[PDB]
Amino acid sequence: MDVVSLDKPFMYFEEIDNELDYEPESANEVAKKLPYQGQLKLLLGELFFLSKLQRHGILDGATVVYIGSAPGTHIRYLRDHFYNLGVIIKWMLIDGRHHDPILNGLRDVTLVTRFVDEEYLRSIKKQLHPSKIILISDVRSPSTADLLSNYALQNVMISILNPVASSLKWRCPFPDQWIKDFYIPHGNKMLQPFAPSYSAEMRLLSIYTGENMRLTRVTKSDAVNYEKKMYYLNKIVRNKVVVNFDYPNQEYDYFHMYFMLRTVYCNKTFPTTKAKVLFLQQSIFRFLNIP
Amino acid sequence: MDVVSLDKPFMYFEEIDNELDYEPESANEVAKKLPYQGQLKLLLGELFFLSKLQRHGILDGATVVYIGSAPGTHIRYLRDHFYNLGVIIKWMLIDGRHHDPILNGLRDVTLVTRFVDEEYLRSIKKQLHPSKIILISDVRSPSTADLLSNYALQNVMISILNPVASSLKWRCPFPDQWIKDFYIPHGNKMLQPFAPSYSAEMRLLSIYTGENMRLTRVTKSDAVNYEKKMYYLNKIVRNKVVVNFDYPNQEYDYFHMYFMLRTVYCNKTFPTTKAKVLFLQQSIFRFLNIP
Ligand SMILES: Nc1ncnc2c1ncn2[C@@H]1O[C@H](CSCC[C@H](N)C(=O)O)[C@@H](O)[C@H]1O
Ligand SMILES: Nc1ncnc2c1ncn2[C@@H]1O[C@H](CSCC[C@H](N)C(=O)O)[C@@H](O)[C@H]1O
Repeated sequence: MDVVSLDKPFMYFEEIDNELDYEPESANEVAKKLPYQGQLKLLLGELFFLSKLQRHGILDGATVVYIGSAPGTHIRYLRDHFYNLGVIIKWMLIDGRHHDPILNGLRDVTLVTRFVDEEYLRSIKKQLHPSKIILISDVRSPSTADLLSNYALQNVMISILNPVASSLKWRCPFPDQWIKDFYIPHGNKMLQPFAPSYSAEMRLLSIYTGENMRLTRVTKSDAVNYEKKMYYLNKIVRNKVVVNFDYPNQEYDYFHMYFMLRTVYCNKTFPTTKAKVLFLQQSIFRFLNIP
Repeated sequence: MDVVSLDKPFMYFEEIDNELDYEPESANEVAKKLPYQGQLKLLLGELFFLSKLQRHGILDGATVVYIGSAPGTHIRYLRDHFYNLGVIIKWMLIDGRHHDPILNGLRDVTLVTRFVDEEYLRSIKKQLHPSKIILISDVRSPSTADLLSNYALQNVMISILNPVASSLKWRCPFPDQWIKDFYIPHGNKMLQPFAPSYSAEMRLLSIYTGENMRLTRVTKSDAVNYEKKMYYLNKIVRNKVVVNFDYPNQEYDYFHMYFMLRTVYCNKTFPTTKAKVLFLQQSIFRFLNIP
């Protein structure tokens, strides 16, 4: 067995303290080991992001504009969690595909079947006015050309919507498929437990202060670094059994999930963080029908 | 006579401490009172900007890419000034129009007759590599649509060229002709002595640290402020005779010119700042054939 003792898991990209040469054969390896693993991946990251905003007092009264939301099964859980905590939020889910019917019939949630373009972004901005907007983007085109186009759309979402905070999908294109350097918004590069086995995708979390928008350039050399750090995390780290983690499941991803879930607020009072987490995880797995 | 005592002139937009309702009749007022006033306006601002970079140690060894440089008569003075100070700089002047023949025959200055597009920007970036670039932009299309397009080109100049510093033309569109909010790079809004009588144009000066690029949003309310502050400066301030300014010409623009020129480095040693400034001004006026 692949055992180890860890104090904490890597929460952000910057924390990854080692790298490995990406082995292209890894793309043939089993990408997922849990049913509905993708909805779980999204649910944990968005619960993490939103709980943070609540902590900063910027969630209540906001309209959450989620682009690339369909099917959105896991979003039903997110909505219920904050709704039951008393937080007042309007959800606007936009995708060209249809949403899971469990999302219908909620006065606080608007479903839109539209592929967004800059022009459409302008109209919903005028229509949302004057509510404070929190943007969550998970749009999908993929080629380096596809990626760049997605990142270009995400930056236009921020400039037109002018959100108070944002969570953006972020996967650096492969250095060997580099087209040109580009800019992404400045934010925390949140690592994702239950991401596919060899995925180099993270979520870019930003909170907007003042009327400024800080961007950061991404070069091919950055692309090489992303690839090696993420490869090391996926191949080595995520395959560890954290033996000093006293929890029903000790695999790295559960240890990592524990640290995100410990930041989530509940109405129920627990004697320990472990009890709250086991509770939230049990709850999340039951909702998603994950054994 | 319109007299006053001033400690210093307004050097930056932010310093303007008063406003006035813009009177559209001002557009019919004499815009210039000096021959070649526009070359003088540009020369002082660029001497100011470049001397700053020299002071920060980022001028020497840089390639200055000036887009919208033609005719560029005043640029001959700038080039000579730094060349004679021993600073090593390459100049690359690009415009679709032709440059003043006084700019030919200098091994350190390359003249290009081309209207720049993003694609062309990419090629010169690859060709300049690996020199450090200092961008100066004075491109001209004007409608609010024209302005926006110019500002859009200027931001693309920064992302492709990735300069260590930049001076960009900046005039906020009129609030009553607003089209949409947009972003300009963050920088100092340098005020311009000898700008046309009622011009609201300033120069945006930025120095790029790290791999970050900070932008700032400009809204219609900002547009109203720009208009009123600049109108107050033009109508009231620039029409003052600074009587406590012991200098051959006491008009505000000369008082303002004095503060920019006092920051310029010379080989010659002077007993006072006043002597250096009178010298630089005499020199500048003789070069431009201004009486
Ligand atoms: N321009 C656009 N506007 C809206 N959705 C878009 C888009 N282009 C792509 N997308 C959407 O991006 C999605 C990526 S998969 C997203 C899954 C979703 N985040 C979840 O909660 O289940 C697809 O459903 C796709 O239609
Ligand atoms: N795409 C582009 N590339 C190059 N120059 C451009 C441009 N579009 C406009 N311009 C130029 O912008 C200039 C504005 S007037 C500039 C005067 C100049 N700064 C001086 O030193 O004298 C014009 O000469 C015009 O041709």
